[PDB]
Formats: sequence, C-alpha cells, structure tokens
Amino acid sequence: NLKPYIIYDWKETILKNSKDNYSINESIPKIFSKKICGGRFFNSTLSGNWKSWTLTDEGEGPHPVLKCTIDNGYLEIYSNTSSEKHSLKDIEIKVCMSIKPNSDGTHSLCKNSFYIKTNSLKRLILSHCLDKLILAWFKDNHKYIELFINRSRIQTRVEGDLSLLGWDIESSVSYKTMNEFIKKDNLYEKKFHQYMEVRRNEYTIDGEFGPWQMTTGADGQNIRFLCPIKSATYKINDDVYIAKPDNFIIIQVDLKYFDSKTTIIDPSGLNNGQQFNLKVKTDSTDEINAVILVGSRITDVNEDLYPGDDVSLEIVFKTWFNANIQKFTQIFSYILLNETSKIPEYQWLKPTQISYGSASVTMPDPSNPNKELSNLDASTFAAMAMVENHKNDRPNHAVDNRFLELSKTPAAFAISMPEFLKHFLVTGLQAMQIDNLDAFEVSSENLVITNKKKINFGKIQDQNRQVDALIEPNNFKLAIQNNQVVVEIVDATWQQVVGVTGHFGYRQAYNLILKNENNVYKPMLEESGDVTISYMVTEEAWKTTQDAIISATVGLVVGTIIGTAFSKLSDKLYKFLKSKFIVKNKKASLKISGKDINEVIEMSDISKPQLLSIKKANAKISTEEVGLISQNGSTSLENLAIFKNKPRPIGERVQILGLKLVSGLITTFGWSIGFVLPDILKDVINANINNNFEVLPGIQQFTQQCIGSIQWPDNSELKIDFAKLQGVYLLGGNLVKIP
Repeated sequence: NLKPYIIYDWKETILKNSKDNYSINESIPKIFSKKICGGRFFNSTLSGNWKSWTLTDEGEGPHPVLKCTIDNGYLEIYSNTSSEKHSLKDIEIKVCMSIKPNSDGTHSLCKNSFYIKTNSLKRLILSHCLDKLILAWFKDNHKYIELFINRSRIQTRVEGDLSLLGWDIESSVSYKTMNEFIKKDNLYEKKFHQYMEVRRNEYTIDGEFGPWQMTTGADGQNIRFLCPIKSATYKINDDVYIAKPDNFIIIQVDLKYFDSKTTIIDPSGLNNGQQFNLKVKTDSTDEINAVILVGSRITDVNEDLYPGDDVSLEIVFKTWFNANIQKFTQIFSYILLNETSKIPEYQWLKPTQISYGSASVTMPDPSNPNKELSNLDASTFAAMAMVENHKNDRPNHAVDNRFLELSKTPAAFAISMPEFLKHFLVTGLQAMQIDNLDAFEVSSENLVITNKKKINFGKIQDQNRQVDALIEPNNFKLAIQNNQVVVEIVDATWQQVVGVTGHFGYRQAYNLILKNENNVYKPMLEESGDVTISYMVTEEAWKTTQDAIISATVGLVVGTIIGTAFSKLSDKLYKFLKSKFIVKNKKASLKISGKDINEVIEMSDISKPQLLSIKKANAKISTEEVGLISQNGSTSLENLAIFKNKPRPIGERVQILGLKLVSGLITTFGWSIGFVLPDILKDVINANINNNFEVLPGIQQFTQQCIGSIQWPDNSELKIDFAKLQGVYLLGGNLVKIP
C-alpha cells in the first residue's frame, strides 16, 4: 500500500565501520586538478593530491557529508598581468550531495547536487575560488564519488509503515502552509544593497526580494529558502545591468530553539514551563557561514553578463545574507516545554524534549522531466517531541516524508504507536477489569500488553459447571497488530467436560476509525469481522470422551458467538462442529472463522432481536461492574473477586470484555477537568448500545490537548478531518482561524 521510507543511518554507519575496522578513506584517486577559465577579470587553477576522503556521521537525510583533506597542492588565481599562488596543504573541505537508493542495493549519486558545507581555510576570494574549483572537480569526477559512496557500507533502514523515528509525538505543516505563514508575517527582508571590492574591482547589488519561501533540496534540520528577486540592478565597475524578472537566490540555513519569555496561550495547560521559539541560527564562525548559497539565477535582460559574472555576484549576495540574516526574525515554531496540563490524565501529551526536522519532496517538472519541482504539499516541516521525560539520545531529524501525502491535509499531528499503546490500550485494559495493572507487561517493542501472572478469568456457568477459567502467563494479549486493536485469549483453561482439560481461544480485532456526523468528527472502535474461536483437547481425551466433548464444544462456541449460554440440542450444530475438529500432534482442535460463524448463527436459529437483547443485558452488566472502578483506573481485589466468583456463561464474559474494552479505549479521548472515571465509562458503554453519537467523545477536544503546547506562527487551530492508525496514530486536518 505505502511506498517505503528509507532511513540513512550515518551515525550507525560510522560506528559499525569503526567496530569492524573497515575504512576506505585512503583508497581515493589522489591526483586532482581543475581549471576555470574565461572569467572577466581572472582565471583559476588548482592542483594537488588528496590525503583522504572521510564520510562523516553528520548527514541529514539522503545527503552524505564527505570530509575531504588535501595532502598538498596549490590554488592559483591569475589574470593576463598578475597571479597569486596559495598552498592547500592540510586543507579540509566538507562536501555534501544528494543520493537516492536503488532496489539494487546501490545508491545513485545526483550529479548536480554537490555543495560546500565548510572549508578550513578560515581572504574571501581564495575560499570562494577553492569552493568553485572543488565543486567543478566533484561534478567532473562524480562517477568516482558514487563508487566511494557505494563502498562505504552505508547503513539504511526501510520503514514499511509510517514512523516517528523514535520521537513520541510530532506536529507538522506542509511547506506550502509554512510559506503562507512567512508571507503573512512579512519578517523577511525585502530591500537589499551590498557593495564589495574584489581586487581593484567594484561590485554592487541593489534590489528587492519577493516573499522568501521554504523550498526543497535538503532535509532534516537543513532548511532552504527560495528568495525571488523581484527587481534588481547589478553593477560591475562602470557596467550596470538590469536583472531579469526571473532572478533568484536559494539559501540554506539551520534553525534553533531559543529560550524565550512565555507568550503563547495554552488552553490545555497551566501555561507554566519554559517557552522555546524556533528561529534561524544567524551566528557565523571563522570556518562556518551561518548562510550558504546553494542556488541562484543571476542574469541580465541583455544576456551580456560575462561568463562567470553570475558567480562573482553570488559572492556579494552571500556576503549580504551573512551580514543581514539576523533581520529574518520569523519564528517557525513555538513550544512550551515542561508545562503542566490542567487535566492530569493528559500530562503525557506535554513535551519534555523537543526538536525540528523536515522532509523535502519533489516531482518531475512537466515542462522538463529532466528537472525536479518542489512538491510543496507533500514536503513536511515538523516539530517533534519526547514526552513523559522520555530521553532521546539519538534524535533523528530526517522525518518520514509520507504523512501529509497520506492524510491529504495541509497539517497533521502524530502520536507514536508505543504511546498509543501505553495510554489508549492501557485505559482499555483497566476498563476490562481483568486484574491489577501490575499483573501485566506492557511492551512498546512488540506493541502488546500481556499477563505476566496467572489470571483467573472467572467462573464459567455453561452446563452448570461453575469452574474457574484459568489463563497462564502470556496467554492473554491486548495488542496493536497490522494497525488494528486486537484482544486475544490465547488459551483459557478449565474442565468443561469433567476430567478433560479444555483449551479455549478467542481473537477479536477492531478498527479505530473517524466517523463523520453533521461535520462533527468522532473516533470509534469498530469490530472487524471475523472473530476467531477455538477449542482444543488431547487426542486421547477426544477418542475416549468424544460425544461429551462435541456437545460441550457446541455450548462454548455457539455461546461465545451469541454472547450468552447456548444449551439447546442441535443435530446440525453437533455434526457441523464435529467436522471442524482436526486431529494432529496428539491434539484435537477446532478453529472457526469467517463464513463459518454466520453458518453457526443461522443454525442456532437465534434472531437479531434476540442477539440485541443479549447484548443489551451484557451492556447493563458492564455498566454495573465498571461502575465500581476506582478513580485511578484500578479495581479493588474485593470487587474483582465478586466479578470472578459469580459464575457466568463464557459468551457473557467474553462479550462483556469487548464492551468494556471499547468503552475504555474511547474514554481516553474524553477526559475533562474533574471527570469521574466510573461515570464516563458507563456513559460511553450506554452511548454505544443506544447509538447515541452526541454523547461520545469528539476528536477535536483531544486534539486541543495535543496542540495546546506546540504552536505555529498563525492565529489558528488544527481542526481534524482525518485520523488513522497507520504505523503511527496520524491525525490530519486544516488550520482554521481562531475567531
């Protein structure tokens, strides 16, 4: 269904190669040289020998960073009447690029993707010329670079389903949406002017930028802005040129969460904690520019700029940007960290560690399919967080690029499936009132809650037996499986027939959907047919007690199906179920699913009104029991014992389990200040049997708990019209203006 997302694990690549003592750093062709000629004032030449290329663990997305160290060599800049020479000994240049995976197992290196991150040279022009020469060489030698990359044993991870990559929650908007924010806030600089002397030559740029736009080309924490040139003049000594209307600059910057006085209002919280505002990192150092220039179109109306004059003007723009970028005071994200929620049961949604990331998505240009255009709808800008003081020592910033493409919404909020398990499924488990929470093991890694202690499922009434149904450790499961909520009794054991140990199994899966009534969206947990019911005895018990076992099996299986005891004699059902028993491995086991359940319902001759009365009676029993739940979700030992010591048909117990599960899970969406837990569980149980949509929890009230602490530069709130368990719990919607 979904195309996979490929994680490039640069950190693990380096760790694993180091552990393995695997290195190809000195394997590179050492001799390098490049000339750039035809320039207006000068040409340039480099020549030398590499010492080593080193893949670093710095990469953000499918963008390997190569630290390339020069052993010896020179850079020469020369005109017809002068020249200068500079040693390149021990100089280190970090070159970045873009790759794409092949199902071959290999990586394809994008040919025009090279850019310079840093070089250790620490004048302006020498560093510029060196960058231009190194880039030209990398492009000429790209075949080698691809070989190097494909021999680096790059560690990748394929995610078949949506992933938060180790983060607990994530709020995202499309690049298009972010660009609307940027345009509205109008905090980008419009007018620009910059003068600069190269040699004895004067360069001046002067014009106005259009709205800066977040654009594609990079990933993770590396953000790119397209800065369209609305109008400009370029002057070189006495020559003044008129920029074509289609000129632009593309810059790359990083962002940082800066500590800030609290200004945002979080309705869901006390508004305490510490505010962080995501802004551009504007400090430059001696070896690292705050702003690098990764693209441009610098042309004049007469097309009479000298070859390479665009690159000369590029230096002037880059200088301007690094001297002015602090004026781009846009805030990209506002988060309150360590805030207390007004509702204690939603404290787990409050961020305790934060980051940001991005996923750029392109598509071929319909006009020139050799080139790519931005997909500004699918491209995702994200704020990610840990909650509950979960630590993340390996933060991944290259977020899944599939969320907004799947939701078809401009914004989304996502909760990790382990967080969904620990809060929605656990509430479901408490509601089922099987045992204390400490009798269960909650495993994020396997997405299952299982009993680590023996459980007494309760006395069974069928055929007046009144014996305990016992479940061994790991034989009760509540899990997320293939994006469904699944409840499973692997094996509940008791002697239904006196003297023969019977093993009863039950599996029911649910779909979590978002139901739309009158444009109010509300979550529902719906049964996904079919049920699976099983019964197993030893082959020896089967051969020596067959009639009694088949009669008992009819009772347990039809009973489980209809939700109460079934004691009616039935030749058809006896024969049918007998024929479903399979003898193998010294065991006789029956297992039915699908069409067989409806076949049984038909043969039972039970009517749909009778089925509804049963379910209503079991709902009544469910409300009474859950009515005894403690405010913190626990049920007293005295009350559990009452529930279990009263014999009930197995089908009663199992149907009640489901009614409670559905109500428990769904109530998680509906906490309010001062809510009473027994009351809301009863309300949801009753609403469900009565088909009362109006009383059920809405998605919007829960969403406000998610987004209260994580805000955008916009006076708006995410209104959800999409929700799906799909690798993560993905909520999608529109940002609607606050009135």
